[PDB]
Amino acid sequence: PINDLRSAIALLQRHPGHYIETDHPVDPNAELAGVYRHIGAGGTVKRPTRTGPAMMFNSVKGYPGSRILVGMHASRERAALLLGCVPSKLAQHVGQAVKNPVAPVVVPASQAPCQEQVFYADDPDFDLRKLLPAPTNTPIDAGPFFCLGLVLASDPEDTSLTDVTIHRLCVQERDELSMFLAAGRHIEVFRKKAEAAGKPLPVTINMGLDPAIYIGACFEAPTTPFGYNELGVAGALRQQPVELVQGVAVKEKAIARAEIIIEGELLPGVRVREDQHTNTGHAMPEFPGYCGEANPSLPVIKVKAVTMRNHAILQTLVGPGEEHTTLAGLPTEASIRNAVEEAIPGFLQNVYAHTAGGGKFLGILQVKKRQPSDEGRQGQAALIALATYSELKNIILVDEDVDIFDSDDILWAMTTRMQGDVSITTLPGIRGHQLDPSQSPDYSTSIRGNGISCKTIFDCTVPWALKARFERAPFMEVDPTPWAPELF
Amino acid sequence: PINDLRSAIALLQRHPGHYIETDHPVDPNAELAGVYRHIGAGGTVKRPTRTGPAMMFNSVKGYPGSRILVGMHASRERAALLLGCVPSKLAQHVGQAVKNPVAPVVVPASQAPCQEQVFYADDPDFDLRKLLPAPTNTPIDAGPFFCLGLVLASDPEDTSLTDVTIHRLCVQERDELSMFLAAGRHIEVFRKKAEAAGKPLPVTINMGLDPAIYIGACFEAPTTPFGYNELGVAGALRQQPVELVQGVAVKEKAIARAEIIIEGELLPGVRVREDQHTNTGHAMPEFPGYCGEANPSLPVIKVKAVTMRNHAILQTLVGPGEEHTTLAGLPTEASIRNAVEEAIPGFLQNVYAHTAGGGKFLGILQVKKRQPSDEGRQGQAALIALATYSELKNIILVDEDVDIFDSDDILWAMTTRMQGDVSITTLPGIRGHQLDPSQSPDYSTSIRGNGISCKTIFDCTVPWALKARFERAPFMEVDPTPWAPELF
Ligand SMILES: Cc1cc2c3c(c1C)C(C)(C)CC=[N+]3c1c([nH]c(=O)[nH]c1=O)N2C[C@H](O)[C@H](O)[C@H](O)COP(=O)(O)O
Ligand SMILES: Cc1cc2c3c(c1C)C(C)(C)CC=[N+]3c1c([nH]c(=O)[nH]c1=O)N2C[C@H](O)[C@H](O)[C@H](O)COP(=O)(O)O
Ligand SMILES: [Mn+2]
Ligand SMILES: [Mn+2]
Ligand code: NA
Ligand code: NA
Repeated sequence: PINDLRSAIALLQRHPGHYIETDHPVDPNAELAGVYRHIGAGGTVKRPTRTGPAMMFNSVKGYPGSRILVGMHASRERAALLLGCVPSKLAQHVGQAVKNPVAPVVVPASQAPCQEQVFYADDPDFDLRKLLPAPTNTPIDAGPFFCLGLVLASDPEDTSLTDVTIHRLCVQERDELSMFLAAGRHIEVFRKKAEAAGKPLPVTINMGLDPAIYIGACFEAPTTPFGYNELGVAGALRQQPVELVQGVAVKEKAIARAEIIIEGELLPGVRVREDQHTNTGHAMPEFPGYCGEANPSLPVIKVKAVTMRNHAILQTLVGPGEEHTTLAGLPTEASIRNAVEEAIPGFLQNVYAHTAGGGKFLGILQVKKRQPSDEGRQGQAALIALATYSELKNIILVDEDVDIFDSDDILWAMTTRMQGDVSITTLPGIRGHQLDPSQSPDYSTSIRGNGISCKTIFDCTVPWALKARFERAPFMEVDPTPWAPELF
Repeated sequence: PINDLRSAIALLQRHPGHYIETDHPVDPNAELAGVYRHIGAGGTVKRPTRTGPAMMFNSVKGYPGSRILVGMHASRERAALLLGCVPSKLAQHVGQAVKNPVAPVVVPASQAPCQEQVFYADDPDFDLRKLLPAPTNTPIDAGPFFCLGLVLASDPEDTSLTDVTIHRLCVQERDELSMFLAAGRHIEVFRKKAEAAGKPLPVTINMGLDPAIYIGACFEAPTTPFGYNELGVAGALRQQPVELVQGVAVKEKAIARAEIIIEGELLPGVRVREDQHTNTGHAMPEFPGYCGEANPSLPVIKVKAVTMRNHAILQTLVGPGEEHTTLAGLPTEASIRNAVEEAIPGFLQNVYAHTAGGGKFLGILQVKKRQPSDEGRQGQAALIALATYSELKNIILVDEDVDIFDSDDILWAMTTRMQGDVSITTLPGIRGHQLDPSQSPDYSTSIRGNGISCKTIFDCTVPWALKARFERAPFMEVDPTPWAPELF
């Protein structure tokens, strides 16, 4: 029974290949991410790279007693194990959880291991940059980063409305972090409201969590509208409410069984340049695989306290690579699957938020045409996907005999089940995502501004009338195990 | 306080222009529809036609004491009057209704005006064809029709789940009607379960109702999925549970305040050709404005009793014209508005399921670009509309300074705010609707079968960067009343 990060690690150690440790000292500045690039980053990371074990660095140069874990979610197979289902059924499993959330509950401090140690920021010797290692991804990052900082915040007009979101946080001072909030983010709604009143917004930053919590948090509207506390998704995944705890220094709740907690306040009026201390002009790598530019004006979090377990693990990521694919892609699949199943019951067999799009840009939809009237519904399913997840860019439609998690098999369907002047539909001028650098007026005259795209639907499903001609060569059903037991 | 059809009529008489009566004899065979075609049929009806008053024919040739009402819903303004809001806010008023239904409530027979007269079909002289004047729309109809028959059935395995749907009913014998159910209709799921067990399914047909009941019943999935009693959308429009009565001859409930009830059972194994007595080859006019073909195999309702008020009004429609536009269009609008508001809050201003598409084929979306990032979201709204209502064919996008209910102003936006090689996106091969005769491989080589279409998005919104050049010419704001008092 997993209810925190260390019960999750215990599970991975029962499945060898999924978790390793090392005691060889590593520099959290750039070197750590450089090592894991070769070992488990995966995703859109610059080659050479691969998926591998989640990796724990026990010896962190400059931070004795600290230990850093990366890659916990950097594998679809690892994610399915931690959630307790088969990887091919994640879309259905996560889809049902978001439809039936279990609300979190408050517990006293006695059942909050996150509060075994309390460090107040008003101590003259407190220094966030000395207390926790904040690893960087590239040598040209804006500064030390926390990349799995699950921020928890509430509406200042109604404290029953809580939202939880991962945002990148750069360590700027002994007691300040910069926080990037994209436009339209739900916590940003809370922040703009507090700043409009000239008041700070209390926040907790929760790091080192049950993988169900990180995954469950990464939903967006309309699947989780404004007001939907995404912690309910984790509660449904575990059939156990997430436990919240009162922070020690801010008027906001914290995740009781987290490893590390930073309590702080979003200051009104204050803005800071993300790379003020390095002037690299860059923030950190983004999920499409390119380096993001430093943000010139970010709100800052004034740290009030840091609150940890004993021998606490600092969990972060590298790439963000395959870890981002899992965190964003599983909700993307769940959101799409729920929408298509509601509109066209029984039609959609599966969906893959492909790692080549970081779990956001590329959707592979697996459909099964059961009757003549299903012809023409494959394009409807693509439209539903595009309408459900506006940050999608391209859709590839395939039949139930194509393995959507095998990119070779996807390209096969694009080769023998596609005619370029028949099967490709382009939709110009649709708002997409700022971090796709090809979504620029410089790339296409049909793009009026940054983050607008042509979106393309590749229909690689066999036309209904031709299905008897496109049967894949049938090989005899055998159990191969007796001829090579070692390989099974 | 409107609880039924007579109270609804009473309100219309307080608004001159919306209700008229005639004592000049009329033949319910073809001639009645021929007259109302000129008076208020509207919609896709072949010109000359118009919207006008709801019309009560008090002298029905061959049926003394009967009186036929048509056109009750054949006007958006009249529907707005009957529901108590302004016509521009029906999309929002009905949208909030479907998302807050109020379940119906059972009532004893002493409070059921529908049962003031009872005619059991086991009487030797009972003849449905002499008892009620079921009018025909065209001389080539399959036979006499009831076109506002709200059929009420339930799951034979779960009595708790009840569905209500308008279906065209053709009087075939003295105690029999045929009923057409399209593929995947929700009541068809109940009948197929009944027929597969060799059991009849008891049903009640409710005619002459509060307009709120007819309108709220015409929703479709995924807005009102399978298992959603459409009764209660009416309950939300009236803030009043509609009242039910236990049937006098079948194990099913009827709407207590209806004008006429027909109690019957869908018979297992039996099928009839819809035009068996006419051999015209046609059923009746469909909502796109063409003649539907006679269905060769339809289930049969065996009438067990007919139950009606004193001086019962037979309510039906003609065209189906604008009456269908209202019944189908306002659920269409509510569904699209709810979906876009969930996905892009504040962006969509209004939506019109245009009468030229019968309330189903043509969607006019009125958006307001508020900021640079709203450029590219107009196409996203169009995708959401097409994903939400799969029977849509075309989308026209316009700004908030275009009156989407004025077809001249729509064509204006298509003339000065569109370039043909920029603003038009075509999506070939998407399933649409069988009753669009242009959705045929004979019309286009990209159409693989009947009811598949190219779907087209006309972006007639001003590009964000150009909005200052497209301001409509402003006139001094005056009160014109003193210069033309009689014109109000
Ligand atoms: C998984 C993930 C999501 C990040 C993210 C990261 C990851 C790993 C980082 C740490 C690698 C770097 C950037 N992140 C940010 C972010 N959203 C945002 O506004 N600012 C961010 O800095 N997101 C996206 C955000 O978490 C998702 O879009 C949420 O679904 C938004 O939820 P909301 O609707 O509640 O606001
Ligand atoms: C408003 C309206 C809807 C008709 C209709 C008519 C009208 C006036 C008529 C009476 C003029 C002619 C045909 N009707 C039929 C029809 N659907 C159907 O399956 N058979 C029909 O005969 N419909 C469509 C159907 O009622 C709607 O699509 C419902 O939303 C379906 O509801 P459901 O999902 O619960 O089955
Ligand atoms: Mn949210
Ligand atoms: Mn229904
Ligand atoms: Na969130
Ligand atoms: Na229905």
